[PDB]
Amino acid sequence: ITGTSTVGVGRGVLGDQKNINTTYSTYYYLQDNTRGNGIFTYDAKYRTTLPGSLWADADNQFFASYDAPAVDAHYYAGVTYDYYKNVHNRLSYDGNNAAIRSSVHYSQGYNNAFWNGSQMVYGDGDGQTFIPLSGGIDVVAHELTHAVTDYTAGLIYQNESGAINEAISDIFGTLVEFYANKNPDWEIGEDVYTPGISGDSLRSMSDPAKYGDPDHYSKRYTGTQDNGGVHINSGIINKAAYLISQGGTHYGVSVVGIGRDKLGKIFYRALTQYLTPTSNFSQLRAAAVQSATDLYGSTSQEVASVKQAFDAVGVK
Ligand SMILES: N[C@@H](CCCC[NH3+])C(=O)O
Ligand SMILES: [Ca+2]
Ligand SMILES: [Ca+2]
Ligand SMILES: [Ca+2]
Ligand SMILES: [Ca+2]
Ligand SMILES: [Zn+2]
Repeated sequence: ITGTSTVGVGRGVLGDQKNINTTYSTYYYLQDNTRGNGIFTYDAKYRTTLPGSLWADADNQFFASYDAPAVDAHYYAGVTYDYYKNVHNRLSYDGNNAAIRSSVHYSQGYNNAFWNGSQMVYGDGDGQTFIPLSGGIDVVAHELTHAVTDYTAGLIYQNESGAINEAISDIFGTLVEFYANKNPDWEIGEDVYTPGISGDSLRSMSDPAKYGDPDHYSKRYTGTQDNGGVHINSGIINKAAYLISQGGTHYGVSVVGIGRDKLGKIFYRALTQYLTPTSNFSQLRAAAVQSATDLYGSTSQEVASVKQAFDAVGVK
């Protein structure tokens, strides 16, 4: 909508207060004009029609329980925008400041979130498996990262290319969580998963096997569930990324860590310069090796660490 830029205040899913960028024209709308062509947050009103209505509020205060998922979808889309812009010099998901659109209150009891090709979509959860999923910065950034992958490598959402697509979203979702730096970790979705259970998460990058996901290529899933295991086999790449950043010894193979910033630079360059829609895990290794070579030199520690990490997870 056309209007004047304003700053509202609200509470997110976990009860934390934050300022949000709004637009005033009769109502205050969840429209942030300060980032590219805008960040726009919508109310799906417990239905499945998308996007629903641009979120309108009478007073620019967003403290109602119903408001919380909207607050966080909006705010964490902004943080994600800022990460890509400030860290990778990327302007929105398409690199040309495309508008970022999110809908909250999708369906009833919906225990998921997704990128639908055009926008982000968040369920409220059923209150047992999940609380509203926009409460997780890693979740928000994971979903927005699918848009980045759509516009870049375009990894096909099936089998190995699909597992890479998922891993890229877990890697950058995690790096955005570290960027914001509020109790960051190498786990996915802990802030919105199972409110009744402390200390769990949907997936772990540091130990994928804690939630039954493979941590070595020899344990890969080759069945048909989950588009050929895209959320399962992602653990193999997630583990490699974790090892590249943090180091460790895994099935007897030692990896010298090079840290998160370098992990992000290597994988951002791989994603945007070398991966293609059909890339498999072996091709990801080559892309990461070439990217690290470009950035740091062929005999560098960074290249050595990329190679050791993929060796450690069985990807040649
Ligand atoms: N995002 C994952 C996990 C959701 C958990 C199941 N409700 C998937 O779509 O497979
Ligand atoms: Ca209000
Ligand atoms: Ca965390
Ligand atoms: Ca996390
Ligand atoms: Ca939990
Ligand atoms: Zn995903």
